[PDB]
Amino acid sequence: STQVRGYDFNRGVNYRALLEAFGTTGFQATNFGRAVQQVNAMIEKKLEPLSRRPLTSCTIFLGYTSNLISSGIRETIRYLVQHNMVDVLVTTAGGVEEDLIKCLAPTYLGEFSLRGKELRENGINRIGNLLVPNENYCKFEDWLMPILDQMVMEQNTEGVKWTPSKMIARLGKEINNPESVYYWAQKNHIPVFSPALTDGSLGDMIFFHSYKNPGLVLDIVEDLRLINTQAIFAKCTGMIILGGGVVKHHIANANLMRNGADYAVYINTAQEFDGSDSGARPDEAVSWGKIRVDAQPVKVYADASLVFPLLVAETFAQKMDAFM
Amino acid sequence: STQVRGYDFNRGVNYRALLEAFGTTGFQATNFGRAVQQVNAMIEKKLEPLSQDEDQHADLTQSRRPLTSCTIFLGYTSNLISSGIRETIRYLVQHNMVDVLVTTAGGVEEDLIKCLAPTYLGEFSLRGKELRENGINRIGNLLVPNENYCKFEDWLMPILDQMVMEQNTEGVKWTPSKMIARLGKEINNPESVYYWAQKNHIPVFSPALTDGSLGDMIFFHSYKNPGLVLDIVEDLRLINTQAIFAKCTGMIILGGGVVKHHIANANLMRNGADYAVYINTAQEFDGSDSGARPDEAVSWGKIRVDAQPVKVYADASLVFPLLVAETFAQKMDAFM
Amino acid sequence: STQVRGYDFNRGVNYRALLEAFGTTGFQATNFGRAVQQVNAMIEKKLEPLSRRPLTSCTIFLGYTSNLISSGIRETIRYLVQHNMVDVLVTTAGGVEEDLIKCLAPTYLGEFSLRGKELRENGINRIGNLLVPNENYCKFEDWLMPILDQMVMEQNTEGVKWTPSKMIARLGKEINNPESVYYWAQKNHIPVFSPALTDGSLGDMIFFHSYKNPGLVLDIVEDLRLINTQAIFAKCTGMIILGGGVVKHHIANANLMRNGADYAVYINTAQEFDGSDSGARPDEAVSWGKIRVDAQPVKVYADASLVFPLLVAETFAQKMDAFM
Amino acid sequence: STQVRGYDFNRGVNYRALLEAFGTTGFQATNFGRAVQQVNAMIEKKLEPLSQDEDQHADLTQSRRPLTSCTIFLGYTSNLISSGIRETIRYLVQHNMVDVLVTTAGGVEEDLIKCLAPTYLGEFSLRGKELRENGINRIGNLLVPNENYCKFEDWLMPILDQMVMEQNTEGVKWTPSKMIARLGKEINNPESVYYWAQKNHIPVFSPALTDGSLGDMIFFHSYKNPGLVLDIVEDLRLINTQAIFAKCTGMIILGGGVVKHHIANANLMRNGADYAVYINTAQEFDGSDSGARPDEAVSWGKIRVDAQPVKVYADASLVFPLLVAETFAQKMDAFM
Ligand SMILES: NC(=O)c1ccc[n+]([C@@H]2O[C@H](COP(=O)([O-])OP(=O)(O)OC[C@H]3O[C@@H](n4cnc5c(N)ncnc54)[C@H](O)[C@@H]3O)[C@@H](O)[C@H]2O)c1
Ligand SMILES: NC(=O)c1ccc[n+]([C@@H]2O[C@H](COP(=O)([O-])OP(=O)(O)OC[C@H]3O[C@@H](n4cnc5c(N)ncnc54)[C@H](O)[C@@H]3O)[C@@H](O)[C@H]2O)c1
Ligand SMILES: NC(=O)c1ccc[n+]([C@@H]2O[C@H](COP(=O)([O-])OP(=O)(O)OC[C@H]3O[C@@H](n4cnc5c(N)ncnc54)[C@H](O)[C@@H]3O)[C@@H](O)[C@H]2O)c1
Ligand SMILES: NC(=O)c1ccc[n+]([C@@H]2O[C@H](COP(=O)([O-])OP(=O)(O)OC[C@H]3O[C@@H](n4cnc5c(N)ncnc54)[C@H](O)[C@@H]3O)[C@@H](O)[C@H]2O)c1
Ligand SMILES: NCCCCCCCNC(N)N
Ligand SMILES: NCCCCCCCNC(N)N
Ligand SMILES: NCCCCCCCNC(N)N
Ligand SMILES: NCCCCCCCNC(N)N
Repeated sequence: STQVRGYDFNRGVNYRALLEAFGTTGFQATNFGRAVQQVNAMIEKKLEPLSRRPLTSCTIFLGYTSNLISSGIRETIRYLVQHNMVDVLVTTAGGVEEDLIKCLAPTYLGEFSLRGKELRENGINRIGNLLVPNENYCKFEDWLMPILDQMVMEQNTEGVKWTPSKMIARLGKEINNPESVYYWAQKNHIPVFSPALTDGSLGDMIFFHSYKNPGLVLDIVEDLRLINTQAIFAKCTGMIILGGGVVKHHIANANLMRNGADYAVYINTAQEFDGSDSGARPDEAVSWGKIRVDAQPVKVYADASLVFPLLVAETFAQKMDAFM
Repeated sequence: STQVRGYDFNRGVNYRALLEAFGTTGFQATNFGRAVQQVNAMIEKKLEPLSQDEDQHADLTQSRRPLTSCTIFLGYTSNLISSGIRETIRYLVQHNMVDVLVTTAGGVEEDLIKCLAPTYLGEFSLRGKELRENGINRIGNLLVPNENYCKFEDWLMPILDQMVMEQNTEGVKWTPSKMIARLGKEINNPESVYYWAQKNHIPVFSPALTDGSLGDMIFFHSYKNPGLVLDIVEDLRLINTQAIFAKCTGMIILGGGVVKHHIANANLMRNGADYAVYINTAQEFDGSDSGARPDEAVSWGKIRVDAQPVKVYADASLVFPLLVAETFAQKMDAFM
Repeated sequence: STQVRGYDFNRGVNYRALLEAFGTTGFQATNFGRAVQQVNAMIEKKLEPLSRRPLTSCTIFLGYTSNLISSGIRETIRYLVQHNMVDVLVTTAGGVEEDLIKCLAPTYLGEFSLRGKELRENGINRIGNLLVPNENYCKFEDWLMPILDQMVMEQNTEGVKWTPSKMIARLGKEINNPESVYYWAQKNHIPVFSPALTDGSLGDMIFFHSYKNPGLVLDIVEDLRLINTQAIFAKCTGMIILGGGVVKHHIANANLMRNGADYAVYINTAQEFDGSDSGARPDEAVSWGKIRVDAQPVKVYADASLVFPLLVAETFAQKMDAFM
Repeated sequence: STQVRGYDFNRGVNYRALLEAFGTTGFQATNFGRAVQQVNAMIEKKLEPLSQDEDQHADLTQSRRPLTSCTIFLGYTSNLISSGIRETIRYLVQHNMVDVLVTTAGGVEEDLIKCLAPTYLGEFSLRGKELRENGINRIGNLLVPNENYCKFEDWLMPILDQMVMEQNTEGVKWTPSKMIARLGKEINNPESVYYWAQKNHIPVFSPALTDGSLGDMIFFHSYKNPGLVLDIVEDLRLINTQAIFAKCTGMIILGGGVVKHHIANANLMRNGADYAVYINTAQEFDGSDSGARPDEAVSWGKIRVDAQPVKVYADASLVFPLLVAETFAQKMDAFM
């Protein structure tokens, strides 16, 4: 029986102690504490001694919505991928393309209230309280077109059967920049799944390109086999899912194929009342077999832009020595 | 300047008057009233004849669906097909009231499965362990027996066999929309959304069609009968061309995610939708595309600067049937 | 085992049938259906044959946040009070004052996005997507001051011991206008509780008045006795609570005094994750004894401006004959 | 123009740098960074000396609390005292870092009760029937035993007897703030927020003080010892005068409801606060005062037009300790 107690600033400011105190603070602070414990359990299982990716004792799936790549959480995710701390990525199309675009031009801070008419008149696109100039996408187009030319050529003459994961690996290799999530993912043989890869600017570009160079095919069937087999052949699995939608369901349903994940942490701002998959508590997933009945899953109800860097500080970044 | 005033029940339960009074009630009631006006504007435009010039341009797609003065995109999250909103959507599709559907994979498969076995009412709080032990799957406060998916497997597997054979011997290049049309034709049931969609030449887009039970089945099927391809590139061309060659467009988007962005992004290709109504429970603060206001879409060119879009912040299970009652259902005579 | 099924518009548009179909539609539509059933159960219990208010077989407490009086839900609430359909009102201070102010000057439709600087420069105050001109409050001041003079005089010479409920009764009598909730409440001997009655424009006015005419006392202790005894001596109780905060807790805690309400319907947009009383599910209230263990309470997760008029249409307005 | 960039953990776990990087991370991380800046602006102003002219005007209240160049109002919902945020608030009050407190009744009583018995961790999903049967009360994912309130009754009843006697024999005119000061003096415990508040002459306002357990006790007490009066009118004068005679004001408001409006409305009386930070989980769509953006308050004159207020959309149990770490705790030396 753990008593409720907050951090006492009469101690001064020890940030480690402050973060530790979340566990006994209550409400979502307590859930954050539980999430730290669950992610540390995944890491410790992964470090136990026992696709071209070599198996470890715990396969960790990391999912995140596209806007988190628009955000500075791009840097957090890149760090985990760079150091081979997770095994599978799932993100929607924006989450792919904006990582690449950020190697060409930056995204800027703005405000949620900025009016669309005036932004559009000035060639600026709004993402929440962020701003992306039109020119960023012009640079993306210039960079991407010759790559898409090569991909079509390789498909039609070298027998390459493109899927989203294979395209994402290629784009990461091409961007050739260590600030990029997907550069690191391909270097470290971490596959990235994104079944609706056409839903975004990369889609726009594929679309425009296809009238100059028809023929590109992106198959989603083989990518389903690939993600599901990552779960089926795992010794243990953990799911860390930031946001909802496709990224959440796709990871959770892959884990249904092994009769459920062993560990699970959700950080999202959705709620159950609307019947949404996004908003479903981890315990809904237990009814399906996506999370094992004996698992102790955790959801933090919060914006991941606040919570994820703190979670990484207290988990993966603490075990940096073991990952090298 | 409009004064705030709610419906006065001293007048009795005059339902039409009650619904009209939402417009002057405030908060989301007022946004509902605005949504009714915006959808009625789409419908009024749709029923306007095409001039010679407009007909020429609108006829530049290869689809055999007859031309109207307003191409209406209807998007909905999968859970809304789990819900009774399935019946609302089916009605609109049955009577050619909308032109393009976008839904995620659950929103395809569960329409088909509901022709085989029903979904039941439950409660949000039911615990997963006991449900799993009794072979019941939870969708919010709804319940789907394991047996529903067994029936789906039995129905679907022979269709998947035919699809692979048609691919390999007849050169069929499958995409999600083509598969959804075929599944609708196969289910052959007037209670099905997708039966009516294919019958009425209304394309359905679902670029992550593998994300659900239909995916499970494709996956298992592929080990006995390998090589089925679902191309998403051709389907991107198809949805975007629906927007590009429209005289006007309206978007009616229930929920967020892929369904919302995919429709809105198609409309960027024509420099923006003329009309838009969002009904969703998302909020902007998290930076989500789901929670972005219509005015964010204006910055991108997905909604015209001159448009007067509306978002209703509510569960669509409450709002959508009311919206349809006051809009499409009022003009049903024109659609027959 | 009830099957999920929505209203079939091939029937045409029968609004009664459409509303009935919410029950089998799922998510919050199903909760709305359950709410209709629970409120009808309250009404039917109230109509069973057995403070100056005569007891009925079910005492119904109606609570609502202040903004719902800013809204057109003012008209919905007024109707119920006018016809003696509920027994006790609880609202916060705005919910009192704006009912009175609306008899003097209207509130207007606006938009949530309107900027504060320009509104303030034009003498307009924003309430969500509503607008209240400064002049409305000038009219309120002119109307209220001579009443406050009388109240002080009655306190100091006729021994009147003012409380929020007594003040609200008096203001209702004074406004003398059948569009007013509180005019009807006092006419029908329905008490109104508002322990923080100073938190709003009526507060501002009491504050300004007190420097011209010092002495007014508003006691909250006697009003606690009054509300709690409404619950203690009831044969049965029902709670209908629109929104959260003081209005929700105050009604629910009164019902703790009788060991719990027999029926309960919440309609609010709050969520549990933040630990808020506003967001607590009805089942939290069961742990306290505020709702009986054998009750079947219902929460609808929605804006009451949408849901409440529909609920009244299917419940109280259907039994209009029995209430006359 | 500031570029979006998150903290790079290749630099190691440098916590100060990690927290500073929230400002360029986007969404609510950026709003957190803005809140840190806004609170530090309040603190910097507070530590600025009062000029002769400013001192004269600021000294026009009867309170004996020493004058500062920025009067800081701290508001919090009751549940935040149920939580460990009680410790965060106590620290600020202990060291005279804020000037006026506003909380609802739970936020008073539970601070006192925590000196008598602890609150425990639980879970949101725990069912009410079984909790009730075991004499346990649920607050979100926290748990309070029945016995805690028995202990509160035993402690409080003799104090209520003294208060009634002082009213009737010494002419004491009780208000919520005066009662809260007395209860703080009586609890006589350095872990208590209200012990420190009364010691440091920080008034606490709670106009619905009867809405909770303290109310329960007053109610039961009144049948044995009738006639206790709690006047809310005098307390309105007292809070509003704190704003009217301030050189500058800042508002730090955790959660919504009475606590938020009461602080903001007091600041309308001086034509608006100079600085404001809201941390709450409410949204604007429902028309709620709780969910109104800071810019709504600008229309009323509760926040100055020239102010740059900030709302962080998050559970304060996560955000507030981080905010304090980066603001008040950094300047602790100046407050001693
Ligand atoms: N930058 C972009 O957002 C962007 C760019 C191009 C394309 N798109 C397209 O939009 C579509 C929908 O985007 P999506 O599926 O990535 O998610 P989304 O933005 O629709 O979010 C889905 C849900 O995830 C949760 N969520 C979102 N942001 C969160 C946060 N910061 N913290 C916690 N929870 C959060 C919310 O509850 C939200 O409703 C995708 O197909 C995507 O490719 C997005
Ligand atoms: N029945 C199912 O929900 C189901 C079944 C199988 C697969 N899936 C898969 O789950 C994935 C995610 O589902 P999704 O993208 O359809 O949406 P989702 O359920 O994740 O919801 C996305 C957002 O839409 C909004 N929303 C959801 N329900 C709403 C309602 N009733 N009213 C208003 N707004 C609402 C919410 O803000 C939510 O965060 C999809 O790829 C889908 O195929 C879902
Ligand atoms: N018009 C006004 O709102 C107004 C005017 C003057 C004073 N005030 C003061 O503001 C203070 C706080 O206001 P409050 O306590 O009345 O409530 P609030 O507006 O703080 O709302 C509390 C909670 O109730 C729920 N809620 C609000 N509106 C809702 C809706 N339309 N549908 C469903 N749920 C809803 C929300 O979850 C919200 O967080 C009060 O003391 C009041 O006197 C308000
Ligand atoms: N422990 C308790 O909660 C408790 C105990 C006894 C009595 N009560 C009574 O309940 C009534 C209502 O409580 P209240 O007015 O203190 O607020 P509340 O709990 O009703 O919350 C009001 C709004 O504040 C916001 N909020 C709540 N918790 C938050 C968090 N952790 N972070 C960010 N925002 C948050 C939410 O939007 C919420 O709707 C009061 O009169 C109080 O005395 C409460
Ligand atoms: N193998 C298919 C799994 C489908 C799970 C769908 C869960 C949807 N849950 C909500 N919409 N709440
Ligand atoms: N043509 C590409 C359009 C991409 C739009 C992405 C908008 C994302 N908005 C958020 N608030 N996430
Ligand atoms: N008789 C006093 C009852 C106090 C109940 C407080 C309940 C608070 N619940 C949350 N904050 N979730
Ligand atoms: N001096 C009286 C101020 C009253 C302000 C009320 C603002 C209510 N705002 C909402 N969004 N409810």
